[PDB]
Amino acid sequence: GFMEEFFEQVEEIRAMIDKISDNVDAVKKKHSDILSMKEELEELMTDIKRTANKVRGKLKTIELNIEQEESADLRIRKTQYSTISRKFVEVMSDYNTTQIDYRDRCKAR
Repeated sequence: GFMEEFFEQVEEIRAMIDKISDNVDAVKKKHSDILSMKEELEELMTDIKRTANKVRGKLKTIELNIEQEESADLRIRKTQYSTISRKFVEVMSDYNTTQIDYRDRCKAR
């Protein structure tokens, strides 16, 4: 039952990753309105830091199980580990922008 499980675990990292993406989207609007609540923002930003790290771990578990177990049910995992993993760096890149260099930057072309 290593493979039936490995999906339920992946679909967890998956729906976690949406919670965190759905989240950046509120720390996007909410943050803007401010620039033009103070608590609502610091809360959102903390889930995203934490819930990320949860995900960053459920990933090492996977990275590591694959690695040690190095088939066809394998070749699936290694793939999913990459997909999942990318959609993470995507949500986490997206966010890393939203904050640092202000929403709506006017700076030239």
